[PDB]
Formats: sequence, structure tokens, C-alpha cells
Amino acid sequence: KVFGRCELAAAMKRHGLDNYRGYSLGNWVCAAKFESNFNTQATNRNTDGSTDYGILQINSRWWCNDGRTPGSRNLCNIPCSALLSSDITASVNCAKKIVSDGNGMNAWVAWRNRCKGTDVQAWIRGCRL
Ligand SMILES: [Cl-]
Ligand SMILES: [Cl-]
Ligand code: NA
Ligand SMILES: [Tb+3]
Ligand SMILES: [Tb+3]
Repeated sequence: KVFGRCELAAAMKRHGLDNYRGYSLGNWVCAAKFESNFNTQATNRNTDGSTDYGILQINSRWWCNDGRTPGSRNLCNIPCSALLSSDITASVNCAKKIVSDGNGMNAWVAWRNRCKGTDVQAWIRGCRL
């Protein structure tokens, strides 16, 4: 599923991401925009053989099991395919674990390079929230 901007903002708010670990909602919408272009089915293969999955491009080396990432951990206790669902619950719950790791949202390269330090509130302006 390809989310609309405000549709995704409302779903993330319902699942408790607004101000989670201090990151306002616009940070999460901005991250999803540049990680996946709002597409729950996005996948991207990395040079180390791991793959990034879903709207927040969660990585199979640490967070989910895809059966082909040797020596990988499954810290979110989910098959990576669950992160491609039109229902974002699994992605949100796993993202909450990731952002609680030491580096916060710096774990997402696109957030660090394209959202951090910008007017991220613009990503939710005009939305009925
Ligand atoms: Cl915001
Ligand atoms: Cl933080
Ligand atoms: Na794994
Ligand atoms: Tb530690
Ligand atoms: Tb440690």
C-alpha cells in the first residue's frame, strides 16, 4: 500500500509515535517519505547481504528474520514479510524498539541526512490530526 501523507500521519499517531522518545510526528512522516516513499512494500538489498523492509526500511541483520541473512538477530521477533503489510502495526512496534537503541532516529540514514534539523512539522501541516 502507498500511503497518503496525512493518512500515514494519522495512523502513526494512533499507534503512539507522536513524541515517542521525544520525536515529534513530523520526524516519523519525514523518515517514511525518504526511506520508502510511503510504500509499505519497499525493499532494498544491502552489500552485507541484509535487506531493508517496509515503510521504515527495517533491516534484517538485527530486527527481523528473512531466512537469508546469516548470523542475523531477530530482535523484533517477526518475519520481515510482516513489515510489508498494509497494516503498519508491526513496523511501528519494531520502530519503537529501534529508536530506543542508543542512537535514536539516527538509525535511519534518510532521517539523519534529509529530516534532521529541517522544519519537520511541515510534513504534517494541513492534516486533520
Ligand atoms: Cl512535527
Ligand atoms: Cl534520542
Ligand atoms: Na534475522
Ligand atoms: Tb548499550
Ligand atoms: Tb551494549
